[PDB]
Amino acid sequence: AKGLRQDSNGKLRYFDLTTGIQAKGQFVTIGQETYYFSKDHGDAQLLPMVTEGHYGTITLKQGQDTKTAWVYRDQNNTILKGLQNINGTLQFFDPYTGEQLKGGVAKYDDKLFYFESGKGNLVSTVAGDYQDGHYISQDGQTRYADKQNQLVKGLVTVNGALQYFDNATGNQIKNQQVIVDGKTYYFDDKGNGEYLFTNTLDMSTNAFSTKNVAFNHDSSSFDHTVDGFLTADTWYRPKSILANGTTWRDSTDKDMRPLITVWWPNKNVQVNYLNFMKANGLLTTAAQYTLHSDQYDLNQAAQDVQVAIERRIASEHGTDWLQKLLFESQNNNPSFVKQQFIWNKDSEYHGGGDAWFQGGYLKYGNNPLTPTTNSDYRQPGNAFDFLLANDVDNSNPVVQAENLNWLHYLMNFGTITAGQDDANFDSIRIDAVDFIHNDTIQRTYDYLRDAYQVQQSEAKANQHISLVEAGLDAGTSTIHNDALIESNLREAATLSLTNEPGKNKPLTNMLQDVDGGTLITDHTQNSTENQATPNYSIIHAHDKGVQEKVGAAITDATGADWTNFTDEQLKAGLELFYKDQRATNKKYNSYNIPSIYALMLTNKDTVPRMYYGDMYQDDGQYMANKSIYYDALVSLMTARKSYVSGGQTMSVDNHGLLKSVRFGKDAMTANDLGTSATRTEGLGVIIGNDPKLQLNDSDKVTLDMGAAHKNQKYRAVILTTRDGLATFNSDQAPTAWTNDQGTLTFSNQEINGQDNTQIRGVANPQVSGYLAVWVPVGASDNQDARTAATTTENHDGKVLHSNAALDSNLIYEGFSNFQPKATTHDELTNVVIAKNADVFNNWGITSFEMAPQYRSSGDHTFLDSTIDNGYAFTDRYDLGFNTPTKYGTDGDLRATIQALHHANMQVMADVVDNQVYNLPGKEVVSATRAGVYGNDDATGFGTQLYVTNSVGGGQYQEKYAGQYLEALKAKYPDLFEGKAYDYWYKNYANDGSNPYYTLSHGDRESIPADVAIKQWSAKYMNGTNVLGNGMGYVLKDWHNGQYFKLDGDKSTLPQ
Ligand SMILES: [Ca+2]
Repeated sequence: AKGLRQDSNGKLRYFDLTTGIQAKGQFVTIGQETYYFSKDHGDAQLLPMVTEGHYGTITLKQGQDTKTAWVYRDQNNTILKGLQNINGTLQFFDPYTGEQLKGGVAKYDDKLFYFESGKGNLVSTVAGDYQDGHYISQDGQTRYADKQNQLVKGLVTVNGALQYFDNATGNQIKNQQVIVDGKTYYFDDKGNGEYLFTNTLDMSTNAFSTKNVAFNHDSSSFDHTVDGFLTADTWYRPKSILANGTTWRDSTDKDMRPLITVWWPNKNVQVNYLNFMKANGLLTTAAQYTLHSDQYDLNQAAQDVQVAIERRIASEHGTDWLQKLLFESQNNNPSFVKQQFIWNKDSEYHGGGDAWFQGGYLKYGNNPLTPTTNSDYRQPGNAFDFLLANDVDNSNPVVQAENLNWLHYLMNFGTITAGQDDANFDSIRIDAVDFIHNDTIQRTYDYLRDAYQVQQSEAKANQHISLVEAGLDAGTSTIHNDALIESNLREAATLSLTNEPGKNKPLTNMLQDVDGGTLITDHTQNSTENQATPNYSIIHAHDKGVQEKVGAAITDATGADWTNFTDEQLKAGLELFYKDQRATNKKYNSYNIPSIYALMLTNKDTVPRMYYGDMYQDDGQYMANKSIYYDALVSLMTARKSYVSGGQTMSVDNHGLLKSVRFGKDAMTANDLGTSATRTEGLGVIIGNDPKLQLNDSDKVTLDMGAAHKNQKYRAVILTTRDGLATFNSDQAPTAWTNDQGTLTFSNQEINGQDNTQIRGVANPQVSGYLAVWVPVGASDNQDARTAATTTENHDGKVLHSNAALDSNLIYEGFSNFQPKATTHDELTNVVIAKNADVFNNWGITSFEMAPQYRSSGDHTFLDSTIDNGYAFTDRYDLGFNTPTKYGTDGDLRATIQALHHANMQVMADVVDNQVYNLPGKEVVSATRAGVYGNDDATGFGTQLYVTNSVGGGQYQEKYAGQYLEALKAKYPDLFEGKAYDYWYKNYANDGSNPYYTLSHGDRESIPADVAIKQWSAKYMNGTNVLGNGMGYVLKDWHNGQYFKLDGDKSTLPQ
């Protein structure tokens, strides 16, 4: 007795065709209908299918809260209750409320069944259902005891959640896949369950399936196969073909058929493959195929699909139609492959607190089957690891030799490409310094010590001033002060200034420059030098406090998310953006920008960097549209070049107004007389964040300008007015005197009837509080307040020091993310810069930080590759050859670089060692889900072999990569040897107190010269962003987890 038949007595039962077992207490799908058979003696029960039905939501308050419940309801508003059969799946609804049950259990024929978290289809029999009982901890394990003191074993629901416990011991399984009655479930690090896919039974190779076996294990018989692994998109060559669904004939070498028509990874896929064919008229049948259908029926069904297929192949004398059917998209829907859970992003489990960008990451690992993509290293060696794209493994010796080789290329770009020596870069900027290994950072600085001797003297250090994207947390950097780091000014400004009226904290935070507890510099009484940490102050940058905020206007009146959009949508955004920026009340923009630039450009012990986007607007081309802040900013820069020097003394009086002041070259405190040049130097700033401020007639605000400035005339540089700020670049401006002491006394009245000299609250586009800058009258036409860096020898092993000489420098971040693409050669950014070389030198810019000049991948994966700023690149050696980059060609870059050298500036090469975008070539590697911190994530993806987009490069990487290494090892052999070093390490205190730094120790290995990364591959990467291929993309026998591989002694699936 096997199949559906009725016995001697009344009614009908069911028997497994395969085994012979009677179905009782189970679900089976026999031909058309789906049934349930009873616990009693298996007498059956019909579950009619529901075609046509609304599917919606209602409100129900049971007792506590009004919940909004989901319901099915048929066409006719009758809300369907109890167990129902819907599209050949079984979902369950509460018969009282009508609510859909998904991720839970239900009593049905004194038997508890479970429904998946997702769609809420019936997948398996659950063992026990517990609200009574409690947890226990025994032997360092976790377990669960019933109400009656005894243990629970196996798969049960504990307090509404699904969980599982070892059948022998009762140990709760955690962070592991496990099979229960052929169903694979995943249980998280906490222990809570989730269904994945029902596994097939896998039966004996019969008459028919004999001839669908693979012709041989050679490579020729298979295709679409990365590194010898079978993917879902693999076509194979059978031993024989069923010509026209009739004549079995030996297969020829030109014959191929798709693996997914004969083999499947789980029963889910197989059931969906059949019902898919039913839809597209390759299997005309009144039969219905569910997760409860007999394997025999499903496999027989799979053979009838081939019969019908082979007809259509015979007809069309080819198989391009099928390729199109299974693998390409149909009727604006995902393809058949992608529809499947095991072959899409849904089984990758994207997102999570730790997954900052592109929905998380995939940390590569090692595996016997994949000896090409295996790596001994892949250690992060820094606070963070993964950020974007394909994270490059910088712990690797060959990658460290390649990072030097690229450095040397950039540092000698002119000399290499065009034989032009004045066309080279001088300084660098390490992009994402906390995201790359310290070894290559250490080794990077060593190159700059070896090639330019920056440690020797501050004259040589200052000519090649480099900097990073980090605070004190970049330990390798701060240890010997090899580069500048970002001050806390930006943050400090963000609380006490950049917010709207009423949401601004007091300006006492701006007195000191502290990076979470540790002090960077204290402006209160800054009289000494060579003390503070070499740093750079900013308020905006290409990415910091802009992309966030610009995006804001883009999405409103446009809706496109900030990572991908059309040029039109961008242009429409920026319109509203700049249209808000010029207003008094600013939704998307920041307040008091000039006041903030005033601080940056007057504060001691910092090298401020100007942001292009604050002076010019991106609605127009490069240096095309001036911003509202332009005049204000140009004046302050001009003030700095001529006046700002000497010591600093900043305070906040009782009225709430910052009073920064500088005393001039030589003079370090308010009592110091100083040299004759001091008299016409040093300015005084007054700032305020109360636009509703109104001092009364008795109130007096003062600026003690110092003992050098007794009885001297002082003229305004910047003055707050009703409409904005009255700028002044010359002694032609309102003036005011100091008393016998040396003190500019102001008040709510005008100074000698000079309008706009009085102190008061004001609300206007360029300032929401008060801003006034004052310098001494009688400056020379060619005065300079800047101190020239000594050729003086340094023995203390520091590179950069904070002194007059360094504070004389002024960096310029000369690009934006949201520039439009030029329409002509003249409108391109690197030509414009070359034209306007003197315009920067006049403002007193010393360092000019260009945009990474690398060809963008233009894959619209992330913002950086949407708007093509140059951080998103494949060939990192291509700086605009042949076809231009956003900024220019390689000819235009060399023209720019020389234009800056001729205008006495240094040029910064922005170095991105972290990641690389869009590498077309494919490889198989073991990947596991991870977060920025290079940490394993507890996901149902687990650890799988994944086809990653890791092989690639470009024409110019082939050419240049690795080539200058043997050169370099000759000249500077110390770069290539091993080396011990020290670096700081930020510790976060658990008790909610301030962090603290501790000296850590490091040892970089030696590196090779001979080995060259001509192109990238898996083995030189730490990992890759989630690609969305799927958990089961590299195919494997999910019963036992054996991967398929093509060797002489292959592990073939068609078997
Ligand atoms: Ca990294």
